[PDB]
Amino acid sequence: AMLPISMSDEGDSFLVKDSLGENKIPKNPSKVVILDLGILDTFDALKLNDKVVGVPAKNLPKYLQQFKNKPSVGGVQQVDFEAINALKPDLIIISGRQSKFYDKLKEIAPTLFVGLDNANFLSSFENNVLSVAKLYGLEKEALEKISDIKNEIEKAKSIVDEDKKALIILTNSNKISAFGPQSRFGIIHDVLGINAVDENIKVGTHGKSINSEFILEKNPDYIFVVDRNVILGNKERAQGILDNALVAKTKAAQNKKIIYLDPEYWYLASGNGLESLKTMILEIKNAVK
Ligand SMILES: O=C(NCCCCCNC(=O)c1cccc(O)c1O)c1cccc(O)c1O
Ligand SMILES: [Fe+3]
Repeated sequence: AMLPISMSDEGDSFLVKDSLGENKIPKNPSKVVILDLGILDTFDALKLNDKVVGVPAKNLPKYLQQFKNKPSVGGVQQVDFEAINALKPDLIIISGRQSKFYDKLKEIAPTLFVGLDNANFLSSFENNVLSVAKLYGLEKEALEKISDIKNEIEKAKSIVDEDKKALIILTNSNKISAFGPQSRFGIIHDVLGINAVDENIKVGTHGKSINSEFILEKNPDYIFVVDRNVILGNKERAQGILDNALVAKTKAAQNKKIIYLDPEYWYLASGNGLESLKTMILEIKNAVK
């Protein structure tokens, strides 16, 4: 399991260790650059909008449009290091997309890593939210919002059909990639308990390459689709790629259970937010109930 965030109260600050290192972070930091879009939604959920100084506006989701008048620090995969420096942040919050630039960011300001653990989603999710909340004295508000999400999980689980199997795919340009348990989208199988049509899909960041013959041979009952074209600004769309004669023969296609999941939540936020995760849970529940 990934190392959790642990914190010591230092009066005016906390001394914080995460899997990438140690930082001293001020209490109530007033100028936070946020590069994980999930955590951006947690800031909103805890009414901390004014504490945000900079966001990756290249990849700012439609659901986070209230942050459209914050200064941009570029995109999640194209960080603007000069902009970050100019906003004089007290804290920079990053996840796995920026771990390779940890040292460079940390020369600028204290840099907190909030990656999710694909093997331990909920544990890491709670530790991320509670760590952030602790910085602001908001553990009570945060714990209530977690409890609400856990209650939504239970409700969702109780409607799942034990005799149906799902496949999770990512579409990119014309190409299709598969994801299963313990992947970046694994909450479908690991948290909500929908069975996997293929339990031996090897975990990788951008999935494992497949084609529509694979999808037909598996014949899943549900296909959950994540359209990375939307995120990249490509012209292609998953609807077009999957509207072929082999996919049409699946049970999923037949029962109108090809479900196009919003990739701003699933691919960008990755459920690493109080708002995003609740919305995502409801989107699965409403697709399969
Ligand atoms: O290290 C990563 N990517 C390196 C670049 C991959 C190749 C270029 N991709 C893009 O242009 C792109 C743009 C926006 C969001 C993304 O996630 C993208 O992959 C990475 C890490 C975790 C999650 C991801 O998803 C990542 O990518
Ligand atoms: Fe990516």
